[PDB]
Amino acid sequence: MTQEEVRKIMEKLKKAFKQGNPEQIVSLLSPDVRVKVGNQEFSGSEEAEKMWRKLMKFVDRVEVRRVKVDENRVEIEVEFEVNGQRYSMEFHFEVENGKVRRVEIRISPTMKKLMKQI
Repeated sequence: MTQEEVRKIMEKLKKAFKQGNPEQIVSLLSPDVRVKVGNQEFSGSEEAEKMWRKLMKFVDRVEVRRVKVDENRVEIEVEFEVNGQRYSMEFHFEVENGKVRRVEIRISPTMKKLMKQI
């Protein structure tokens, strides 16, 4: 995969987060996208859509702080507002064939308790 293509997906991802629209994200996901959140792993674009829709509907606002691109891997640092508080979580994407094959969501310790509700 070409870095220009990898950068293209990254822009759409950042656009998807900024818009706050779930529809843009699902189109980017592979049918068999593997999602890792801490010690828990699951797969499927349908099962993924559930938590992403639950997450973005939960948060009042969502903002992209930092973006990193290395080979086919794209890191997007995302900030949001919950309970009058700013918190962040990192989205580590593995991108293949114009879609996202694998996503790892690393979440901050302070943001690690209320998030069992996702």
